[PDB]
Amino acid sequence: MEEYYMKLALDLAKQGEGQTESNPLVGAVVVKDGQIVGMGAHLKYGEAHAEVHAIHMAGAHAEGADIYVTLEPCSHYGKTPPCAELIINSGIKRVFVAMRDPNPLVAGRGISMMKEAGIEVREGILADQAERLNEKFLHFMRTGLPYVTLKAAASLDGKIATSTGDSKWITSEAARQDAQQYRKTHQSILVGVGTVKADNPSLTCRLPNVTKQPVRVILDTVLSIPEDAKVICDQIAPTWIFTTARADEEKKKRLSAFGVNIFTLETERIQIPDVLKILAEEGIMSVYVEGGSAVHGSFVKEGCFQEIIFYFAPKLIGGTHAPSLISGEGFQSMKDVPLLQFTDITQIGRDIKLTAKPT
Amino acid sequence: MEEYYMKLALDLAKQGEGQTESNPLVGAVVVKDGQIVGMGAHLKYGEAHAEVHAIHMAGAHAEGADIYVTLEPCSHYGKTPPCAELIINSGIKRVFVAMRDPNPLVAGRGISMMKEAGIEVREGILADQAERLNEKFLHFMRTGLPYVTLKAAASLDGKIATSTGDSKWITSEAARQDAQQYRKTHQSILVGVGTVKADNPSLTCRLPNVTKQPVRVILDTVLSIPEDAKVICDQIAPTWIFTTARADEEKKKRLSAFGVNIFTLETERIQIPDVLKILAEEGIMSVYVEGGSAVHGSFVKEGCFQEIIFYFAPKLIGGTHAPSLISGEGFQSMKDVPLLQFTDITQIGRDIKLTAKPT
Amino acid sequence: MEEYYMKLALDLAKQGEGQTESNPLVGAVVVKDGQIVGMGAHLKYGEAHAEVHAIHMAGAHAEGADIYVTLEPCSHYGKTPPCAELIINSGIKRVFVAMRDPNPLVAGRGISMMKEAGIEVREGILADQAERLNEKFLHFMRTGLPYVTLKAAASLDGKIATSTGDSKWITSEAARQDAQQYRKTHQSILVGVGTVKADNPSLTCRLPNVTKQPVRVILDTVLSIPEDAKVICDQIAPTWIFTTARADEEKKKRLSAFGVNIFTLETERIQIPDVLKILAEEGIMSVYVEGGSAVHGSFVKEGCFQEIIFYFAPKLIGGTHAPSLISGEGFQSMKDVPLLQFTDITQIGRDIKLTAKPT
Amino acid sequence: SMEEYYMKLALDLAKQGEGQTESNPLVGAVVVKDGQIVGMGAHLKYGEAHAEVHAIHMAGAHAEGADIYVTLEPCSHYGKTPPCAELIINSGIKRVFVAMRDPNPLVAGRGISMMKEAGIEVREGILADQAERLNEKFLHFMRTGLPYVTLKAAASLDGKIATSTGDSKWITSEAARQDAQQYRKTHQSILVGVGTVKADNPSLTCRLPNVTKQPVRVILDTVLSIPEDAKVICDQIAPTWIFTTARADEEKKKRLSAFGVNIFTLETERIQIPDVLKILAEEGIMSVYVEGGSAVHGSFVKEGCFQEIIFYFAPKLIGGTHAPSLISGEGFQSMKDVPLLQFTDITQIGRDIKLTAKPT
Ligand SMILES: [Zn+2]
Ligand SMILES: [Zn+2]
Ligand SMILES: [Zn+2]
Ligand SMILES: [Zn+2]
Repeated sequence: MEEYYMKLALDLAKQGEGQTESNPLVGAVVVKDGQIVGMGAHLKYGEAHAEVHAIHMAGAHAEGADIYVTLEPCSHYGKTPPCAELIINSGIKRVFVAMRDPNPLVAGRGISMMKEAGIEVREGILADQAERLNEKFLHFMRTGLPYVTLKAAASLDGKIATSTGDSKWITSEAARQDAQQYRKTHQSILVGVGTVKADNPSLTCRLPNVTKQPVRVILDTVLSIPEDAKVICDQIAPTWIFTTARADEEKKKRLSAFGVNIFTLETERIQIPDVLKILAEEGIMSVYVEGGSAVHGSFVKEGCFQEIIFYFAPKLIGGTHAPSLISGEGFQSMKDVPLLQFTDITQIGRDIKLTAKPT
Repeated sequence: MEEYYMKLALDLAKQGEGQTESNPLVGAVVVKDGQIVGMGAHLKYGEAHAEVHAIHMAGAHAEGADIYVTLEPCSHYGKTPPCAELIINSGIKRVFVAMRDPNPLVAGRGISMMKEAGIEVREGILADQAERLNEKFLHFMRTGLPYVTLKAAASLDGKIATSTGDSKWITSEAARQDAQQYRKTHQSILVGVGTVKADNPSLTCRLPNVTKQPVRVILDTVLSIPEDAKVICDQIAPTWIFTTARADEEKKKRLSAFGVNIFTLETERIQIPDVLKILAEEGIMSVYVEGGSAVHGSFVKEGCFQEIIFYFAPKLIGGTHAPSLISGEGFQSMKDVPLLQFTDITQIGRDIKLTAKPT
Repeated sequence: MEEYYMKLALDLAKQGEGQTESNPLVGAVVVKDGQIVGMGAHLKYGEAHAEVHAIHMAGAHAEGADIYVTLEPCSHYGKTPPCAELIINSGIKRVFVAMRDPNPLVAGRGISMMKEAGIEVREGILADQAERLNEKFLHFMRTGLPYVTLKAAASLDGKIATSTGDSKWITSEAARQDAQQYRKTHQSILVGVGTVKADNPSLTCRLPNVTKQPVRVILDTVLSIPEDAKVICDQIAPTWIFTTARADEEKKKRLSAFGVNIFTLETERIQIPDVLKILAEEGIMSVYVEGGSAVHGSFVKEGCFQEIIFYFAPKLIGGTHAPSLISGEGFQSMKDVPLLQFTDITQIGRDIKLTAKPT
Repeated sequence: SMEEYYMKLALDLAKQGEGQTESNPLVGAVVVKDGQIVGMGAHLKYGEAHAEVHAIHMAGAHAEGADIYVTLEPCSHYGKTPPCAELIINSGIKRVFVAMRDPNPLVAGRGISMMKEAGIEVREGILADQAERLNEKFLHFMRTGLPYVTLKAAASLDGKIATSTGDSKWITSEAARQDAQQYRKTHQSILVGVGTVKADNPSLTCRLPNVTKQPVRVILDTVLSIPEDAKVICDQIAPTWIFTTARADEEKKKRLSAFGVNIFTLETERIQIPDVLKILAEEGIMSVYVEGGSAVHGSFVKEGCFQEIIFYFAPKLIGGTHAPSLISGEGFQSMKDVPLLQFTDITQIGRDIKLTAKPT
């Protein structure tokens, strides 16, 4: 029954998905005498928290009630009093919290704050789900780096194109539509300039109700990207580029005029660790990296990914010179190759989608 | 009811799986006045036929009864009256054959012999399930070529080793064992010399009572196979090598005196269709190809395979110069890449096993 | 998409489940620029409607937004502005109504108030689920008659006690426990006096979640009820008795003193249809009929029931003279017995619970 | 797991005899040598070879040093040919896997001892539950000297068999009627009171596609009220036994027996069910499908003579005091004396729900 309410809490949180920007999804339910008197979710960025909505709806009923929150109630004093304080003042006598704040400086602070007012606090109810709920945000807050998903499509023998660079019909429309879901769950989409030169993709989210568009991140060492590429001309989504000092100043000017934001790194080669750090500083908590065997090569090599999703088509492309899924340096001994764990196997249309994660 | 009995015949037939050597599995059910009176199956190589068991069991009831057979009764008047005849001298009024004999030469001789004696023969019953029953054997008879299965193990990104050649266990123990099952359902095992010198394998069917070791076939362009390797020596299983005219006469003679059957090809490179033709001449109905990125490439480019089985580990190897699954020429244009069809997906331990087939 | 939003409103609606008692369950979700900005449900009797909670949570985002509502917004003027008014006063652009207010008069009057304000009203979105959400309330408003549920317990052979009146162990504590639930989802509990004179029940919901005891209705033609019965003295809940002119005058007086409500029908025998009409006029929207095989017999003969619930135990009583499930007259010819339809057949403990509905 | 696999096969082979073995139990057997199946057999015909004989013959010399799986204990008695336990010993079989022992407590384990005496390893219990399921009725009769009894009836949701005027026209569906006909095939007899014979004058014959040797028709009488008019009498379609008593007209007793109709006479004015079943259990009958008469069903119930209850409920309410109920007659006066049963199955058929229950 404690789970029944916490589950309601989790379902409520889900209604805010993609309306909170970088803020976590949170659900709150106020139960008084066995009756649901208030429900809340965090629906808009920089706007009221779930507890604020749930408490207000509860009105006088908050007095003596219990409240279930999927994430520890904030405890810092900003423009308005913190939710833990809001709870204290409303008269709630018991609080059920799924999980603690991910920040080490904050964790337990709200909890203790409320206990210190008489309120009884039980923790852990449906933690796993509370976890999956804000998985990207959670990882971002705990490490300070965006959650990275690498994705690629290949033939059954591991090729992403023939020896002539032909990749027409390697993935079915069904697989492409299924992959399109990640363009909605990540804040940015990333590829190397090679993908732009070969495929000239828009890299946009074209799903049903596609409101916001993710930031398009291109890795372009020498700034050799075609000035007429969709990513530079369609204005559909923000476009950011990472180059080095070898980039041409006049070209940067022309592109900035197109609204492209350019980040010039101080190294001679682009370091994925550098770009991930700069994206986090910009508030990008997630990256859908979908292209360039070499780009995928660096992320793997550096160990900078949390999820790897490969789509395999029932086809065999020959190839000594056909390009494989992951290129670059790679690991030399089977003893140094990290072990992943298949997290999922799904058939989409005639293709098979395999998803795996580290450790 | 019609299909019911034939289904029983089929279930009986399967009980002979792996015990009949090169002979086909067959089931027979005698039904009299609406009651099952006889049942039979081919259980052992060179022994009684399904019809022979069923007729005996049914004894006196055999007269005026129906008989359901999964495969057209034998016709040759060899050193014992054939089953078609045995069905006849027994008083059986009606025969239900599921399919005709695969040998385009005899196909129908049985049906006719019987019909040309008063017997009512009706074919087609569950012919579909009967095709499944003897898949490999039927392909052999229908095409005159051995049924081929390609098998390989690889990382999730399609490498069969690191850029160092380190094959040091990509796939898990559990996956190798599942793979062993095939050395048991194929009359031969094939690999290029490359595999011989790198693993000096036994290529033996090291599972329970095999009661027969498969032929070990090796593709050796120049006959550079080491004369100390297990396949040459160890006298455990027959070992056939295919080579070209670059082979040394004395090496060819030497190894021949050790029981090694050497076949010489008058072409510059070994041509897969030729190797498959010669093997069918020698009576080999199926071959399990498991070694060589290049050998697998030849079978794929030539379209010479009936089944492909890939085991993917939860690992990423990387490196542009790491050997991929299928090497060699391969297809240059995606419009020429044949569409296959996933047939099965089974997780084996921490590894995934994908199996697929043509058209 | 409207589907999704209307579904959300339904799930939010359920959350009020048995907490609004008389009031129906309504869910409200306000959408602005493809984003959910408001969610509401009717949570307590006499309190804020669903639309109110939703609109308040939406705040300024309500302007030019859409809103989904499981039930036509009220137009009730007086103690507060009707929700139909709050909707336009908030600047809502379009409203989606799942179904209209079943109250004959009020039907369409809410849609109109809004339509004449410029609001584009669209209806019928998921009218199916929204129909089952308030099954009893709907029926009561559409027909003017309380929703009726008949409930009984019996042995597998259909007897309700032995031929000596013993019914000590018919159904299990679990069935009797599952039965209790219905004592809370109905505004009233109805029984003949036979039940009171036989068992002298309290007819109260014992379940630890009550805060509003249902009306205890006793059909007592000649007013023979034991004056000292719990139903008259315990005064834990309202007790309404239906009699006729054959009731002793002084006795009715002594009973009313205890605060019991006595209705004197004008017919010489109690007519179910009349009792139901009167119960409706008094506000009672639903009645749970537990006792009297004869009372059940009358409800069934008149066709005055929306649902039938029988608990069957794995026992056989037998007995020509043992009492059956349905007493009274009964139908003379099979051609005249109405056909019901099984709606649910779930096992409760060692017993089987069968539920059926008319036509 | 491999062992269970072979016993599974043995059980599936046994089912192929489901058709005609008459009173003989259904048995299966498979012989395996060095990991290969070499012999399969089942009891296919009443009076003919046992599953073991078939399997052992089929195995030939492979029997030597082999294993054999049998769903039932190999017979050990001496008749016209040697018993299977003997055949197994003589063929050189090394070990036997027996699902369950023989039913007849007078024969139970005798075969096991014989083989064990010859040094054959006997492992028991593999898939015993299923073997139990396989010959459940036979298994009951052998173990109780009594016929397996199934009671079946159809009624309204409120447990009525007809309205207060006797009309029972559209009581249960055609599907349920159809599903009810199946049982006339798994039972050797169909029991019904004279009340029924005169009521609808039924054939009580099995129509399901494929039926050999029709089931014995048993009528529970008293005053030999059965109208010579038709059906079970001058409808020579199968046996029609009749249990009667004293007040049985002397003239007609033979006037009927003149066809092929049997006529048992009991020394009581009350046809006592337990007596009837014992007679049947004597005449080789092993199962009875009682379907007619609420009083008839009541008799069996009070007496506690049933292993299965199958009631069909139609979504209808007939109501009415005086409307006939499912089970009539004596019955139990105290609830403490009502046997607790157990529901074993809830199947929906057409618009009707079919409930089956079994004792404790
Ligand atoms: Zn907060
Ligand atoms: Zn043959
Ligand atoms: Zn309202
Ligand atoms: Zn025997």
